[PDB]
This record gives sequence, C-alpha cells and structure tokens, in this order.
Amino acid sequence: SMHLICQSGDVLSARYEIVDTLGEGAFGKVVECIDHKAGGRHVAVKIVKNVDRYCEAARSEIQVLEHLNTTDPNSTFRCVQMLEWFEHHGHICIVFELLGLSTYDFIKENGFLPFRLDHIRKMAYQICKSVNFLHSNKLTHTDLKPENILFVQSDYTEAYNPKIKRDERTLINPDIKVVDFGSATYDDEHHSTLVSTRHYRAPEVILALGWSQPCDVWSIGCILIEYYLGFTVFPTHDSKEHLAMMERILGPLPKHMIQKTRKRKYFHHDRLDWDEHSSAGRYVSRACKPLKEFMLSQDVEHERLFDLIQKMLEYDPAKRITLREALKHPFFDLLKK
Ligand SMILES: CC(C)Oc1cccc(-c2coc3ccc(-c4cnn(C)c4)nc23)c1
Repeated sequence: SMHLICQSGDVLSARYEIVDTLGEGAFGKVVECIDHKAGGRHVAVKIVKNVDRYCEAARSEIQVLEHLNTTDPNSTFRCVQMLEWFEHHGHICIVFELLGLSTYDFIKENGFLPFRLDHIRKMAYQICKSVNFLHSNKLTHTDLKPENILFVQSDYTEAYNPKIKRDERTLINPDIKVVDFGSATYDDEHHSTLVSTRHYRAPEVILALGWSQPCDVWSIGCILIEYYLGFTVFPTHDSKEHLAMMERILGPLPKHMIQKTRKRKYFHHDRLDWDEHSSAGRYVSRACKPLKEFMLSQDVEHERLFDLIQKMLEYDPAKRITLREALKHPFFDLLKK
C-alpha cells in the first residue's frame, strides 16, 4: 500500500512534492518535500501506516502538538513545530519543520562512535529542559530514545584521528529537538500498564506497577549512556533477560517492588528466576558489568556525568531524581559561565 504513494516526484495534497525518504519505522515513513504553496520551502512529512493502532496514535499526536505549539509558539522548550496535517489515499500525513538527522543516525553514520563530552553536556541539558516542560504541563512522553532526538542541523567537519586509526566526524552545532508525541499521555488519562516495543523502558513499566513522569527520567539515563559509549547497555528483546542485565549493571531489585508486582513469572521466592550458567546467562555476564566500570576516564567531568546517570537509573520511581533537580546537577555548572 504505502510504496504506491511515497515515491520521489509524487505530489501530496496538491502541494507537497516528495524529494526523498529521510527515515522509516514501525509507524511508517518520514519524507522530505518541497512545499509549492509556501514558496518552495522544504518540509518534513510523516506518512502514517493505514493500520488502526498507528492512525489512533497519529490523531493523539496531533492534539498534543496543538497544545504544546500554542503554549510555546517560539519553541523555547524545543518541541518540534507541527505545520499542518491532511489525509492522502487513506493515510494520515503530518507536516513538520525540516530538521537534521536523529542522534541515533549520526552515531550510526560515524561508525558507532560516541559523542564528545562537551556536546553530551549541551544535548543532555536541552533534553532535560524540553522534557521537564512536558512534565510541567501534565504530560509524560513514554517513548524517549535517540531516534526521537533530532539535531536542528546535523552538518559536520571531518578529520583522521591518529589515536584510533580511523576518520571521524565532528558536529558543528549540537542543538536538538524532541519528536514523536503519539504515546504521550496526560496525568488525567488512562495509563495502559501494557506498553509496546522498547529498551529504554523503566523497571516499574516492565513490572506493571504503574508509571508516570519518572519513567521518562529512566529513559533519559539510558540515552546519556548511549551517547557516551556509542552503543546500548541493554541489547535485548526479552523482558526477563532485560531484568537480568539491570541486576548486573545496577545491583539487585528492591524487595518491595518484587513483592508488589503481579508479574510472578519472573521470580522464584523473591529473586529473579535466572539461570546464570545457561547460553543466555553467560552472554549477560560477558556483555554487562557494574555501571561505573563503563567509565573511560577518571577525570572529574566524567565522574559528574556518571553520578547524574546513576540517579536517573534509580530503581524506585518515588526516589528517582526529577528533571527539575537534574537541571541543577554539577555536570551542568560548566554551561552557566
Ligand atoms: C525515522 C525518522 C526519525 O527519520 C528521520 C531521519 C532524518 C530526518 C528526520 C526528520 C527531519 O525533520 C523531521 C521532522 C519531524 C520528524 C518526525 C516526527 N515524528 N517522527 C517520528 C519523526 N522527523 C524529521 C527523520
């Protein structure tokens, strides 16, 4: 179905001419287009699959962005600007300001190399500021990950790095925006305990204990570690394995959370029911280690990032650092000069 209406040269809604595909996902496609009714201005158009769950999510995203873009019309808090929406051969299409690559895509195109620490500090500060603005207006995003953080401009300079015997790209401007508001949920709406595909998922979500704003803080911690290492610390698609990986990196889960969960399959007595000496178990031991052993330097700026990450990755959501507190953390002192 979609392949028939998203090709270079096709014209959407009698005005948007498709140039090329920027990226794909489970939801559909994002394409760059020329807007022939706004003087040729280039824009990004998200074309949503004609499938009920994604159509519903798209309708929800439209409502959320209307509210956020009117509350913050100059994008002071760095939520992407929605320009319009329309329907095209049974597909919902949402038009946005054109941004650069996602942070994930940049990492991938640079050979899975990490961002350097001064860029991480700026990006982290903007992400915390943006999502805190959501938290101040009774929203939780629920789906934060590097694919959903995008550079305003993704241009780079390029040089041979003698230390690693490989060519390396350096972002010119690290400014970002947050996208994808199709899972975003208000305090006063129903919170599905069930949630779909992701490894930025908080332990209270996996154990079905209820969730709200703190689950976003957990996700942001996972993102910051990825930016620092160039790869995910939870490379898994199985819930039980994921919990085993958490235990190895952060220590054992709090007893009171193990006691409250109705997900009894994961536990024997009050311990994670995980065979350490299986095929999968030996892989977890070999790929994961305590958090601080991932540090690449002992320099104080690195220690500061790791202290903030540790507090974001607190198991109990009632004890987890909030984003208001995280914006005052010493890791960010260097930005207030
Ligand atoms: C798969 C997707 C991230 O691929 C790219 C890859 C490169 C650029 C863009 C991109 C450029 O300007 C944009 C404005 C909005 C969005 C958007 C809105 N919702 N979602 C899920 C993305 N995406 C862009 C997207």
